[PDB]
Amino acid sequence: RPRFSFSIAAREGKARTGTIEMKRGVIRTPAFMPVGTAATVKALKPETVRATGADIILGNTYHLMLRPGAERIAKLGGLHSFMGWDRPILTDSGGYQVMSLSTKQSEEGVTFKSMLSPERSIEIQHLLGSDIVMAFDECTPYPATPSRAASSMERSMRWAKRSRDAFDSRKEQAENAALFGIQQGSVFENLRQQSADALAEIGFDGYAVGGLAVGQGQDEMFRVLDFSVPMLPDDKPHYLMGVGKPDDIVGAVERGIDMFDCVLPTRSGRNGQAFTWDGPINIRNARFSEDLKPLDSECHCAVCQKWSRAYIHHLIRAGEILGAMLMTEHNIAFYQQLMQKIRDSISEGRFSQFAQDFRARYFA
Amino acid sequence: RPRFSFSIAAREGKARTGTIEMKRGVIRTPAFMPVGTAATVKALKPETVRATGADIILGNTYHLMLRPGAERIAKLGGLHSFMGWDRPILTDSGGYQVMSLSTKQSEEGVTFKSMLSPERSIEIQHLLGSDIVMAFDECTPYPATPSRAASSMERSMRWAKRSRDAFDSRKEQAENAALFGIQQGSVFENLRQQSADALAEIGFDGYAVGGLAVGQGQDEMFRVLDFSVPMLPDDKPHYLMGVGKPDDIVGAVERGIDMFDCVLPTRSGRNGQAFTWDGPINIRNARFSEDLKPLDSECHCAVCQKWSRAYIHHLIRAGEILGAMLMTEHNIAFYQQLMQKIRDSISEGRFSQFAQDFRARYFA
Ligand SMILES: NCc1c[nH]c2nc(N)[nH]c(=O)c12
Ligand SMILES: NCc1c[nH]c2nc(N)[nH]c(=O)c12
Ligand SMILES: [Zn+2]
Ligand SMILES: [Zn+2]
Repeated sequence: RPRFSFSIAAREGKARTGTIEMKRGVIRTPAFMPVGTAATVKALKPETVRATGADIILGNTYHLMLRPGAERIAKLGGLHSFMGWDRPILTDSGGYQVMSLSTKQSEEGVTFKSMLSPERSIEIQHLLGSDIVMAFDECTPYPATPSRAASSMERSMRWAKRSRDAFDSRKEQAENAALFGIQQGSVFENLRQQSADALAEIGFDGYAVGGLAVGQGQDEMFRVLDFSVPMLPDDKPHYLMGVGKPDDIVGAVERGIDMFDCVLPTRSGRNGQAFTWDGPINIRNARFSEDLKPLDSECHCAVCQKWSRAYIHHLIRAGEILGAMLMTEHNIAFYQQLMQKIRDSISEGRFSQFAQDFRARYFA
Repeated sequence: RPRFSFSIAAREGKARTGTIEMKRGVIRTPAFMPVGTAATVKALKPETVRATGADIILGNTYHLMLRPGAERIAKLGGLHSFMGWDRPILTDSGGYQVMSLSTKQSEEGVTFKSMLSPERSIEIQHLLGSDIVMAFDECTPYPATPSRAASSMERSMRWAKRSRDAFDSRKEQAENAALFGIQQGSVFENLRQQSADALAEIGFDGYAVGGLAVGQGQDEMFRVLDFSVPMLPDDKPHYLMGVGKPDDIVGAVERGIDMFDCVLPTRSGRNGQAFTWDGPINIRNARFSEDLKPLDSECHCAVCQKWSRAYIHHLIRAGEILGAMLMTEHNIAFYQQLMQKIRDSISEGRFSQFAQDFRARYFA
């Protein structure tokens, strides 16, 4: 199988749909990656994650390097075997969570309490047996001074080269996995340009848009995507990290994004929030106490085929694990169905109408 | 289909194996009933409960009557449709949990804060659409004075008649469900005899042994079963409520018990305890951190087919829901496999050897 082969099947405006072929499977783009925090997509067996339509999941370097530990997972056969997901896994580099969850920053890297460097990040992702390795970056806090944004980005660009070289010098990794670079630059077009320039110069299999969804509202996120995604190599996937709500996803695909990860469907699922085509609902609301309809009237997921709002309402209010299970399965299924609808509509050259139709109904 | 038809296929000593045919399915005996507290077997989809081999599950009158409420569940189509379990459900009467979880006792019944009477218990079980209805009883605290034990039992026997009559006067219920009487009498052979006498006189589809596992160690529980189960009608099922550990189950079947319910496999599963043929293990123990073997080397369950001790160790220590899910599925599967082994061995007239072999290995 191919290491990493991205093919664009169809375009509409800035939107693209296609496939990333990897050794462990095909990723249909635009893709949503369920996040699997500590070697589990919370409340779901991998077979259920797969059943919802996920082609790839996200693993966290930061969390796994602490618990159970990267050497330990490698000893146990790698993350795929450990958690029983045999399809592609993208691992974040730790760059974001080390600052958000732990800290002393330096040129060599970051030292913390719960040294993570580009090299060590790559190595850990190696030990995990990640299929898509993220370069180790610094997710510039928002907002930030232009000079601040610029030296922050420039360090990440230096760390991107280091990541590239560390990755390349590990033959197994280089032959079997992919490496993505992460664009930073905050909300600054010139810094974003600079960063894309550096990344493209170094060369990556894919390019993420880092440092968004970190304080910027949707309007501002979209404005930054409007100029930032065109700076990335067209012929490589574009990954918007940590985004987002269904409408964030639709608008980002309209701006050229091919890949997404977000904790929202899993986390808000556990918290009672179900996504529906008519917008989110909070299943704990007393209005659902005797509602026999499924979470979503159109959803094809197993939850919606079998259980009512009323039942899931009861479960979540009772703090029952099955409630978290069913809410999560539905929300991830919903997200996957959204992605499918997105892919099909771009394929068919009716994505613009879809986005419009989606938005009308979702916000109504 | 039959309302309630119990057939004994094979005997060995006091042990029996056979089948209870009901409208919603066949129950193979000796049977273990997973407990489904608030309309869910914790951490398991009903399809998974079924996959483990459960033929019937237990529902709680007390919990459901408070949340979401019996009228409400009936309005929503009954407990089976609500929770998506279409096979038999045995509902406890509330007699035990009203005292243990809530209280003022009287002849008419019990009034509490979180009036439950025999009639109201039956009615609620009716609204739930229970297949096996338990008479409303009083689970005599242990230990207790003989006079105390005796008036407690005598009230339950009066409540048993009331339960019988309430059940019978509801034609739908009488035609489609079964009613079990509950023997009390504490640890007193004469009171147990009295109680069996009263129950048999009233007449039930099945007879439970109530008031055990409530302070009595195994030796004492077994001593009480030694004289109490022979007092029950042979031709009806014998249900030991709230029991128990695998070895409790084996010894109780050796004493004539046909049915069991216990929260142990689910609750201790969530708590890190896995049952294995070599005894329970606490998967949180550091010794399992790199153990690639399944929870149990012989277990046929899906968990043991796919995930290692090491992984489940990690999940449970991380407080991950999937950990609770996999631990529970395995433990319920284990219990079901135990019951199957019990049934097969009685069928084959090698149950005595099995019990011996089971015990040797389990306690070793
Ligand atoms: N939303 C921004 C973001 C999410 N995850 C991230 N991971 C990394 N390494 N860098 C980033 O900027 C981000
Ligand atoms: N272990 C005793 C027991 C468990 N569940 C019970 N439910 C009822 N109604 N009565 C009882 O005595 C018991
Ligand atoms: Zn659904
Ligand atoms: Zn197992």
